[PDB]
Amino acid sequence: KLKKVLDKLRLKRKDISEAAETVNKVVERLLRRMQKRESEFKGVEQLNTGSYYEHVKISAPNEFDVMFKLEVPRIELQEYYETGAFYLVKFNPLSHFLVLSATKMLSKFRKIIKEEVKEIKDIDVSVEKEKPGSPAVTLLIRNPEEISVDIILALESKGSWPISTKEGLPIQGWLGTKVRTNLRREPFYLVPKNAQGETWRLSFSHTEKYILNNHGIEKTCCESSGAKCCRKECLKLMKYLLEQLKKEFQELDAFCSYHVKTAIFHMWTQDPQDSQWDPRNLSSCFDKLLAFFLECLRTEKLDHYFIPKFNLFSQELIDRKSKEFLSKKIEYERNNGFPIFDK
Amino acid sequence: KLKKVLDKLRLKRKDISEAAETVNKVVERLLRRMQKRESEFKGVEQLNTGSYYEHVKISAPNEFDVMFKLEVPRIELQEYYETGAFYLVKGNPLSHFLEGEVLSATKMLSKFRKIIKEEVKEIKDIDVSVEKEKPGSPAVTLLIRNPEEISVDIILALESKGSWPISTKEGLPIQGWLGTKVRTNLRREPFYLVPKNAQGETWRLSFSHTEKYILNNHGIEKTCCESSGAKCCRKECLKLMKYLLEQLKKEFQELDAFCSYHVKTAIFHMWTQDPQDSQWDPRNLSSCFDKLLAFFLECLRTEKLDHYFIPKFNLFSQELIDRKSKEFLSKKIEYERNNGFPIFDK
DNA sequence: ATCTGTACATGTACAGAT
DNA sequence: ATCTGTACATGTACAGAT
DNA sequence: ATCTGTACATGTACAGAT
DNA sequence: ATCTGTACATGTACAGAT
Ligand SMILES: Nc1ncnc2c1ncn2[C@@H]1O[C@H](COP(=O)(O)O[C@@H]2[C@H](O)[C@@H](COP(=O)(O)OP(=O)(O)OP(=O)(O)O)O[C@H]2n2cnc3c(=O)[nH]cnc32)[C@@H](O)[C@H]1O
Ligand SMILES: Nc1ncnc2c1ncn2[C@@H]1O[C@H](COP(=O)(O)OP(=O)(O)OP(=O)(O)O)[C@@H](O)[C@H]1O
Ligand SMILES: [Mg+2]
Ligand SMILES: [Mg+2]
Ligand SMILES: [Zn+2]
Ligand SMILES: [Zn+2]
Repeated sequence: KLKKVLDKLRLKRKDISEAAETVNKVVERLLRRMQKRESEFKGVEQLNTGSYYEHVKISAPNEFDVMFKLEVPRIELQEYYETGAFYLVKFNPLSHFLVLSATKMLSKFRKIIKEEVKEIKDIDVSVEKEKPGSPAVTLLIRNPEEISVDIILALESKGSWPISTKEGLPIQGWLGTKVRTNLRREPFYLVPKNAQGETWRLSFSHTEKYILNNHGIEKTCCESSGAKCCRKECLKLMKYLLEQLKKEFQELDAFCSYHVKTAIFHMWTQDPQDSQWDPRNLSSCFDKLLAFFLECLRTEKLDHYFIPKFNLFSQELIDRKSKEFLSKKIEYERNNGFPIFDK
Repeated sequence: KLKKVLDKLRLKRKDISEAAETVNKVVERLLRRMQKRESEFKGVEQLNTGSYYEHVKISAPNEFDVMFKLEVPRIELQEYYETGAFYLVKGNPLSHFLEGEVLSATKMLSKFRKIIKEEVKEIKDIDVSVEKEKPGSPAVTLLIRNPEEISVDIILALESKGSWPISTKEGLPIQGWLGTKVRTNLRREPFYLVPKNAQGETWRLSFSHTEKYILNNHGIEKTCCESSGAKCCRKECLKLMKYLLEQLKKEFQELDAFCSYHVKTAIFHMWTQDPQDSQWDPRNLSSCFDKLLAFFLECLRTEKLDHYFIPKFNLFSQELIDRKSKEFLSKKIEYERNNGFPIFDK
């Protein structure tokens, strides 16, 4: 049943092969351009992020997320109000972008990508119209199949993480205190998402990647000499329910996969043992994930896993009407064996 | 009962504090002297190894082990007669130690030793001499009188960043215990060659750095022994075994062939045999220690104790230790085992 | 003026002491 | 139970060198 | 600085065994 | 139906060469 949905959602080895080679062709060429041209983004290094690289992509290999991280010689951050996740960057190449303005830096970035994309004759690839706010430059590829690639510009800072994350990332009873201390020794990132035009947002896409691939309390969880768990299959099922519901109801435009990602990070923290995620219990795991997500909706409360004061379900960001709509549609599919999965 | 031996074995913070103060002064001075003039060992880097940095040093903080490791490219190893553990290494500053292509180990260790002895001669804050050279030892031992006697093994080590030698391919069998990602990463760490002998140009593989990692990341659960996880008795068992051997080794010179590396190796195998943290519950410390003794006894009797990292190397082979010596320790361990461990009260 | 090997500065797991 | 010294990892400053 | 080579993780695909 | 074993595929860390 739920197994059979997971069979349907599984990407195909050939589809992975074909899509990956076209995306890699494009992304390498853009990344060359930022380097072997004396631009403000020389030094930018590639970091792959998102569900395709976390092995939780469903249905088709048709969406890829790539960070072009750029190391910045220190530091000065100022928190935008007390939102937790938005910051003004203050303090050379980047002199053309002044306070370091996200909009002006993104526009140059965007302008380089668009130029280099006009110079692609090998692949059918366009630049999607800019979505205000959003930190991404989105490529639309078409080797028959439609594939979209998000090129995310990011700042890399090696200093300690901002104070708003001090109580974040609570993996101590799950992944433990050494894993946490080491993760927090990694750099943190800032992306040019706005709010207004000078604000950057914290990104922890590199930390979420590690956690998805290091998700057990036992070191052998999901390894060739360990037990398989069903944590990723539960994420996929929950991502699938929201994709089907969003595709049908335009009332759900304000929800996104990151809401599902954040909720299941919390669930994993509350149920740390690998046995609470035994494959033979895929049903009650998916069901307890649903119950948790409904508790989040009912209480209009879903805190950023790394930034606890930042409520992703705050009234300011999603209306109570949108949440009660989602809770009714979800409770429905739940109590009727998920008809939506058969579409 | 066994909880009380461990209390006796526990180090005292005051002793730790005074001992580490002097040791760090001396070591830092030797390391800085290695970085000066036209010194061949310039670039050498420091790596603290051994039981003190693993937190399984027992009774007193009176024996420290430090590698002075030196990176070298080129590599070109040649295994010494299928033994698994011993190798030949084939304006370069190490030029003075070549014997045509081949890096002589005793030549390097002499020049290393001459430098340490000179630096100890100029030390006047601390009472420290250099111990007479021991055959079959890559160390330059310092004896410090801190009033208290404290020895320091300065181990000279070559560092190589290439893949580990073929003889370790089937070694380090942690896949069911610490798992395969940890194994892959560990084997991406460099490996080390110390000048232990066999003749003056043979080096021995060293994995002190890997053993130090394993000692401090020893559980199947990532939270083993952490402040939000369960305590285990894996290190408490190793301590008790170190102590049984130490007590016995200082009464019976029938046991000079045996060393604490033997008990360290047997227990890496026990930790592989019994991966789960539940097989090392603190409340089953008697039975845990007991199975470890059973295991060590079988190794003595079958004379077989494979190097944890180099499987074809048998530390209990007949060419290394007599049947005589192994049977003598089998009786003495069996005796302690079945009479309440009277040696613990000495 | 800039560069850099060295050593300070920061943070925290570990485990002994209270 | 909390307090606390040592070890160790990684970031950063700077006297002396270029 | 840039790039290739190497190893093995995480996947998919499928047949023979259970 | 599920487990095991082998082939097949891409992603990623980093040593060594240039
Ligand atoms: N912080 C970020 N780090 C890296 N990439 C980011 C980040 N924030 C945004 N992006 C990328 O920009 C596009 C638009 O961003 P929005 O913030 O406007 O909306 C996000 C998006 O609509 C959705 C999920 O996107 P994603 O592709 O990352 O999903 P996935 O995990 O790879 O799985 P699937 O593709 O299979 O669904 O969630 C929104 N969102 C809100 N906050 C965050 C966040 O903190 N991190 C990531 N996404 C967030 C996006 O397409 C995104 O790629
Ligand atoms: N025979 C050996 N073969 C391989 N490695 C060895 C051998 N003897 C010692 N070593 C390595 O050198 C380290 C130091 O050895 P040493 O004899 O000081 O033991 P230890 O583990 O430090 O314990 P203790 O000092 O309490 O006896 C060991 O931890 C091990 O990594
Ligand atoms: Mg995505
Ligand atoms: Mg020692
Ligand atoms: Zn798992
Ligand atoms: Zn433990």
